[PDB]
Amino acid sequence: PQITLWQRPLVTIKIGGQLKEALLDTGADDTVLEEMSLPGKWKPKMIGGIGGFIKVRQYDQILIEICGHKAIGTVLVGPTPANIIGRNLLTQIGCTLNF
Amino acid sequence: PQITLWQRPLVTIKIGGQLKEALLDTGADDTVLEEMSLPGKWKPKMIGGIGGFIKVRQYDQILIEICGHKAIGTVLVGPTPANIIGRNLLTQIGCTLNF
Ligand SMILES: CC(C)[C@H](NC(=O)N(C)Cc1ccccn1)C(=O)N[C@@H](Cc1ccccc1)[C@H](O)[C@@H](O)[C@H](CC1CCCCC1)NC(=O)[C@@H](NC(=O)N(C)Cc1ccccn1)C(C)C
Repeated sequence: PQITLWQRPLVTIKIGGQLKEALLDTGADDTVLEEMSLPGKWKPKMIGGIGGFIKVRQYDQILIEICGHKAIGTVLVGPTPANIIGRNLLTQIGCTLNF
Repeated sequence: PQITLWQRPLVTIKIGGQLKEALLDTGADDTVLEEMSLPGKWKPKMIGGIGGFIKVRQYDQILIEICGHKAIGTVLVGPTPANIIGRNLLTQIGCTLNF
């Protein structure tokens, strides 16, 4: 679908058998989700943002279904104020910017 | 133009008579630029993001030309790690997400 930006570009995703709303974020290199229950091994990692850095858990090869499109990639889980779908997954669902 | 997301969606903008490169960021409500010289009155504001918050100067009714498209709006200036063009301006240049 085509999405205008008068409102936050939120979509529904299913990951780890759970449903969540996430922001389609072209400015983010990575995908980071709020604290949630995911299975498997993970490594410690630090990512930066507008106000500094936060520590998160890195899960690789995680399956995510974004607005009906499946994608597998790295997902970070930590103290983010909102669920963000970054470019590593946006490219997989064929998301583009147009103007 | 149409922009895929395998690389950061950077565009050239002209603001305050200066040329800068900025990120088309669908996840940002606001537009924030690294410290720069802008004329006029401004109001101290506080914005948040990953990592916490930063203090910025708020300039309203600022003329900005993004990749050839003119737009007038609020622009925040402060210790941001990168120039961000948020939805407040993306809507003005008719930018949409597609997938
Ligand atoms: C998630 C992070 C992994 C990501 N960091 C990176 O990708 N980096 C460091 C590599 C890099 C380097 C250079 C250029 C691009 N990328 C990030 O935080 N990306 C934000 C943009 C950014 C990029 C680089 C430095 C600083 C900032 C992200 O893409 C923005 O869209 C971000 C999303 C926001 C949503 C919920 C609250 C935390 C994260 N927007 C902002 O930080 C923005 N904040 C808001 O818009 N807020 C707080 C309102 C809001 C609430 C809820 C939903 C949407 N907006 C600031 C005013 C700039």
